[PDB]
Amino acid sequence: LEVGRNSPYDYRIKSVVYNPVNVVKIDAVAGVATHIVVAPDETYITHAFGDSESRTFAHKMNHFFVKPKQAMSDTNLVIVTDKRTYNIVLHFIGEETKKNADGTVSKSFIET
Amino acid sequence: LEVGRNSPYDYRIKSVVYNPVNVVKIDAVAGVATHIVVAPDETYITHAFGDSESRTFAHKMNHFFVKPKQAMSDTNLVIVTDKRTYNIVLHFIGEETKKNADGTVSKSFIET
Amino acid sequence: LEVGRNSPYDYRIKSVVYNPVNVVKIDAVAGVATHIVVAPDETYITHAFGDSESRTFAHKMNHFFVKPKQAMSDTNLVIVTDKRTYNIVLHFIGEETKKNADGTVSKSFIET
Amino acid sequence: LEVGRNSPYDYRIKSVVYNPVNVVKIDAVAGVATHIVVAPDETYITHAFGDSESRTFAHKMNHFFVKPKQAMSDTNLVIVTDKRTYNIVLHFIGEETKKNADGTVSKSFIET
Amino acid sequence: LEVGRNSPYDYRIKSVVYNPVNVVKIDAVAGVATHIVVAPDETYITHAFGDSESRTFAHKMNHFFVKPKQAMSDTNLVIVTDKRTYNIVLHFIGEETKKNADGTVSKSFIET
Amino acid sequence: LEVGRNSPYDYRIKSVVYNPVNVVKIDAVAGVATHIVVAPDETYITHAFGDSESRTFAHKMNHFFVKPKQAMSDTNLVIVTDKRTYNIVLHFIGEETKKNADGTVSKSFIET
Amino acid sequence: LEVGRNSPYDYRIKSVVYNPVNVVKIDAVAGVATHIVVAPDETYITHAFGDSESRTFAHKMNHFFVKPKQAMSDTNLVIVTDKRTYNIVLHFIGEETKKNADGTVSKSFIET
Amino acid sequence: LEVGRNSPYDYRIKSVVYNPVNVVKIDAVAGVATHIVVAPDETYITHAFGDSESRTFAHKMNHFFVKPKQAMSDTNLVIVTDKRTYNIVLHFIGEETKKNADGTVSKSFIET
Amino acid sequence: LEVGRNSPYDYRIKSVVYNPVNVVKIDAVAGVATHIVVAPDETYITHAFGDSESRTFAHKMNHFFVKPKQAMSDTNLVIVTDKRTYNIVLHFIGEETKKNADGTVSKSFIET
Amino acid sequence: LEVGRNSPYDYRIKSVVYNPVNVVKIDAVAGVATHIVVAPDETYITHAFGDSESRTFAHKMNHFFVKPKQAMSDTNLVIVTDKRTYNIVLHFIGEETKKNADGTVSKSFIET
Amino acid sequence: LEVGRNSPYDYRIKSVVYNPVNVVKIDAVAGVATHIVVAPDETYITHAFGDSESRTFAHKMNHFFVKPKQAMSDTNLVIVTDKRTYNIVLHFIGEETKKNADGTVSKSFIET
Amino acid sequence: LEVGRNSPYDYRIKSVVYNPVNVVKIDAVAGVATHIVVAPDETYITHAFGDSESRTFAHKMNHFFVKPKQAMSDTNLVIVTDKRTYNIVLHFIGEETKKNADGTVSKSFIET
Amino acid sequence: LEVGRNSPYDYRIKSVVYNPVNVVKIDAVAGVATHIVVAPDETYITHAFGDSESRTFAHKMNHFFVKPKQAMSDTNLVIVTDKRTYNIVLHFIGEETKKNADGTVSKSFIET
Amino acid sequence: LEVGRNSPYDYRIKSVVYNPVNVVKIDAVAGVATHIVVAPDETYITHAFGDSESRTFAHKMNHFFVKPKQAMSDTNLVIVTDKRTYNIVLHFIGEETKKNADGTVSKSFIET
Repeated sequence: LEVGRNSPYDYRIKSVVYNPVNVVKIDAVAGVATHIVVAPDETYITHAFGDSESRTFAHKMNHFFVKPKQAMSDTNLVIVTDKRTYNIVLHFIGEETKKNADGTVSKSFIET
Repeated sequence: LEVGRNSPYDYRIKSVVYNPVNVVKIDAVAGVATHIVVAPDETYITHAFGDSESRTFAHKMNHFFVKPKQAMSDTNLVIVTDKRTYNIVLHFIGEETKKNADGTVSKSFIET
Repeated sequence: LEVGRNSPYDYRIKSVVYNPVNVVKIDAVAGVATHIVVAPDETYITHAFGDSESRTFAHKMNHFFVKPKQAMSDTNLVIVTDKRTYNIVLHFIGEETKKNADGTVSKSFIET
Repeated sequence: LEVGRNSPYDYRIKSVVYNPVNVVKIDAVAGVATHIVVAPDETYITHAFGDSESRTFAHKMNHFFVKPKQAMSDTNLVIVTDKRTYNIVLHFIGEETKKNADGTVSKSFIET
Repeated sequence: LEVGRNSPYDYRIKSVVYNPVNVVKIDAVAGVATHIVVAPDETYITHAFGDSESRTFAHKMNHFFVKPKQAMSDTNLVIVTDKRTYNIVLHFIGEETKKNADGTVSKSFIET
Repeated sequence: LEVGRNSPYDYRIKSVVYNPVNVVKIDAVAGVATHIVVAPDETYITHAFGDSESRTFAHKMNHFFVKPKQAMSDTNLVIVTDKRTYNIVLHFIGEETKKNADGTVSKSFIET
Repeated sequence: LEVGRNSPYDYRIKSVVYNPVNVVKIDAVAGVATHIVVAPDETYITHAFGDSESRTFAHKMNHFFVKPKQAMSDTNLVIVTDKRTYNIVLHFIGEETKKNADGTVSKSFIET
Repeated sequence: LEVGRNSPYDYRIKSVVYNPVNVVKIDAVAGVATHIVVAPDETYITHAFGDSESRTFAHKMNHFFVKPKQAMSDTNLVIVTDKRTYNIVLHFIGEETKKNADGTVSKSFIET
Repeated sequence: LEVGRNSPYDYRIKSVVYNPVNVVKIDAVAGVATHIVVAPDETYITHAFGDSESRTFAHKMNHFFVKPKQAMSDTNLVIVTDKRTYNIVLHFIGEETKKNADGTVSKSFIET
Repeated sequence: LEVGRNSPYDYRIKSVVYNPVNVVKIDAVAGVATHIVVAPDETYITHAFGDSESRTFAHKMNHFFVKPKQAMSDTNLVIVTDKRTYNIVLHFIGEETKKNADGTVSKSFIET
Repeated sequence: LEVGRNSPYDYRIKSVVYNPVNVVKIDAVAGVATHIVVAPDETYITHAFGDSESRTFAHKMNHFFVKPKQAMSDTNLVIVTDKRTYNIVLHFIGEETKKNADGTVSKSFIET
Repeated sequence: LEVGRNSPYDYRIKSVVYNPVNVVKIDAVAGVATHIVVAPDETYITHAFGDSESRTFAHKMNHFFVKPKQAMSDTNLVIVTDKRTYNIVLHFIGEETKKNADGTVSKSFIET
Repeated sequence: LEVGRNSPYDYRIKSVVYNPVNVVKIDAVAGVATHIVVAPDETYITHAFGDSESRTFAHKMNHFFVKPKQAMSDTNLVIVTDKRTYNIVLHFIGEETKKNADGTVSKSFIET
Repeated sequence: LEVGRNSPYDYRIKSVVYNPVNVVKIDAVAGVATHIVVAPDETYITHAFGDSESRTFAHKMNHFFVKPKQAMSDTNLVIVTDKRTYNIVLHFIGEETKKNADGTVSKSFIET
């Protein structure tokens, strides 16, 4: 939506539709105060993800993973957010009867 | 009604009748603070649907589904609201003795 | 009475008698904050009917039904209020010893 | 008395005697906030009758009945108040030892 | 006494003696806020009688009865107060040992 | 004493002695807020007598009796107070050991 | 003492000695708020006597008795106070051991 | 002492010694608010004596006794105080062990 | 000391020594608010003596005794204080172990 | 020390040493609010002695003893304080283990 | 991020990407109020590490280790922060199911 | 120290060293509010000694002893303080394990 | 860091690196309000060490030891802080599992 | 340190190093509000020592001992503080495991 999403959505909206640049599909298991993830390069300001406070640590490339695992369920929360370029593919299917996490996303993210 | 419906109806009204553009038939199992869905392209502002906080996640087309399932009952809450164009067909028949959900709608939605 | 009836009657009054245009016979099982139904085309503002919050959903014609069923009794609360033209025929006979619902109405309704 | 009687009488008074036009004999089982019935054509403002909130519903003629039945007793509360012309004949004899309802009235009522 | 007696007497007084016009003998079983009965033609303002709230209902003549019966005792409370002319004859003898109701009155009453 | 005695005496005083006109002998069983009885013709203002609220009712002459009976004892409380002329003869002998009621009075009373 | 004695004495004093005119010997069983008895002709203001509220009632002459009897004892409280002329003879001997009532008085009393 | 002694002594003092005129020997059983007895002729103001409220009643001469008897003991409290001339002889011997009442007085008293 | 001693001593002091005129030896059993006894001729102001309120009563001479007896012990409290001339001889020996009353005094007292 | 010692010492001090005139040796069993004894001739102001309120009473000479005895012990508290000249010899030896009273004094005392 | 990170992250962000100079990878088991570690040379201000308050003590080189060990788990918290140059290699794998500590970092750090 | 020591020391100090004149060695068992002893000749102001309120009483010479004995122990508290010249020798050895009283003093004391 | 460290570190920081002059390695078991130790020569202000309040007492050289021993463990807390020159070598290894005290320091310290 | 140390140290500091004049080594068992001991010659102000309130009493020389013994342990607290010259040698070794008292001092002290 805006630069910094800064939003609990509350849930999905009038996602300001775009070309894939500014807006990214931040969604996947989320909630844990993520203003926006991706953009801007200025302070989102920052997010926790996975409704946890774990996140991956090794560096993939320049841009490099993070991956809170939420529950025991499949919780491949990635946010390769370095602030270089940026590729991540989320999916989600936890407690099968959930608040539909099923659909999965991918994020592109140029800052440039 | 208005641009942003912004309304709990309270229930159906003097729906400002139209050609199918601005006003859409948002109805179906609803309640969970949906100001308006569809229009405007400006902030409705946003809705939850299904009286839940689930919603579909895969992307259908540009404009792409969302589908909170309310109860266990037939709860095909769709709102393909991308903000491209827009096609969705709702129906509803849950707890058969309900607050008549029976009648079902369809939404058109050009923003253009 | 006025444009927007806006009234709990309290009960029937000096119904401003008319030709069938402005004033309509809103009556039938009612109570659930119906200001006026029918007219105006401007905000009545809106009504619930049937002392419920059910109402019919399919679209009859342009102008199209709504029908809260109040109790289990015969509760054919119709308000075909679209805001096109408008035809509905109410009747009422619930708990036979009631607050006389027996007499039944019909509503005409041109906005034009 | 006045235009709008607007009165709990408290009980019968110096009924401003007339020709049968303005003042009508509103009396019969009453109490339930009837300001005046009949006249004026302007807001009485309105009455309940029968110390109930039932009233007849079918339309007799233009001017047309209403008839709260008070108790189980003979309670032919009519007020054919349309605001056309107007004919009604009340009588009353409920719990035989009552607050004398025995005497019965008739109402004329031209607005013209 | 005055135009509108407007008085609980408290009990009988210096009844402003007259010719039978203005002052009438209102007395008989009374108490229930009768300002004055009879005169004036302007607002007494009004009375209940019989220490009840019953009163006769049929119309005798133009001027026409009212008759709260107080107790079971002989309680011929008449006030034929129409505001035409006016004839009534009260008497009283209830609980024989009472607050002497024995003596009985008659009321004349021209308004003219 | 004064025009309107207006007094609980407290008990007998310097009765302003007279010719029998203005001052009358109001005494006999009394107490029940009698300002003055008799004079003036203007508002005494009024009395109850007999320490009761009974009083005679028939009309003797123009001026005409009233007679609260106090107790069961001999309680011939008369006050023929019409405001014409005026004759009454009181006596008193109740509970023989009383607050001496024994002595009895007579009242004259011209207003003229 | 003064015109109106107006006094509880408290008890006997410097009785302003006189010729028998103004001051009278009011004494005898007393107490019950007697300002002065006798004089003046203006408001004493008034007395009760006998520490009671009985007093004689018949009229002796113009000036005429009053006689509260105090107790059962000899209590010939006279005050022939009319406000004509005036003769009374008191004596007193009640509960023989009393607050000496023994001595007895006489009152003269010209107003003239 | 002064004109009106006006004093509880508290007890005997610097009795302003005199010739027997102004000051008198008021003493004897006393206490009961006697300002002064005797003089002046103006308001002492007054005394009770005998620590009682009895006092003699017959008239001796012009000036004439009063005699509260205090206790059962010898209590010849005299105060012949008329306000003519004046002779009295007190003595005292009550409860033999008392607050010495033994010594006895006499009072002269010219006002002249 | 001063004119009016006016003092509880507290106890004996710098008795302003004199010739026997002004200051007198007031002492003996004392305490009961004696300001000064003897002098002045103006208000001491007055004393009680003997820590009692008894005092002698007969008149000795012009100047004449008073004699509260304090306890049962020898308590010849004299104060012949008339305010003529003045002779008294006190002594004291009560409860033999006392607050030494033993020593005894004499008082002279000219006022002249 | 000063004129009026006026002091609880608190205990012995820098006794302003002298010739025996002004300062005297007041000491011996003392305490009972003795400001100073002896001097001045003006108000010490006064003392009690002996921690009692006994003191001798006879007159020795002009200047003359006083002698509170404190306890049962040897308590020859003398203060011959007249305010003439003045001789006294104190000693002290009470409860042998005391607050050393042993040492004894003598007082001279000219006022002159 | 900034000079002094001064931040609880809250968790990893839009790490202002760099060349390895200013920003360092402070991460590893942390939390214990570390504003920033490394840079600036001005007051970070300072950190605790290891969520403890242990840290290594020997000096490695100029720049020299510190190493809080957090738990019993592998907790090689190094911060060779001298403020010379600076080399440290962290890794982390404690309670294997943790908040992913797995990924490990290295810090470069020139101040120059 | 100062003129009037006026001090609880608190304990020994920078005793302003002297020739033996002004400062004296006041010490020995002390405490009981001794400002200074000895000097000045002006108000120390005064001391108690011996932590008692005993002190010697006889007069040695002009300057003359005082000697509170503190406990049962050897407590030769002397202060020959007259304010002439002055010689005293204290020593102290009470409860052998004390707050060292052992060392003993001597006081010289010229005022001159 | 600063002149007076004045700091609880909180723990080790951006130790302002130096030549060994100003900053010293104060560390070793510490905590007990040591602002800085060593420098400055002006008020650190001062330290306790060893988290105790013991410290060595003999004088080594000019500059001379102090050595609180903390626990029973090896606690060679030295601070030879005289403020001459200055040599001390700390080490630490107490409760082997501690908050790493293991690493040990040495302090140089010229003030010059 | 300063003239008057005036300090609880808190413990040993940046003892302002000196030649042995001003600063002295006050230390040894101390605590009991010693501002400074030794210097200045002006008010330290004063000390207690030994954490007691004993101190030696005999005079050694001009300058002369004082010696609170603290506990039962070896507690040779000397402070020969006269304020002449001054020599004292402290040592300390009480409860062997103490807050190191072991090291012992010596004090020089010229005031000159």
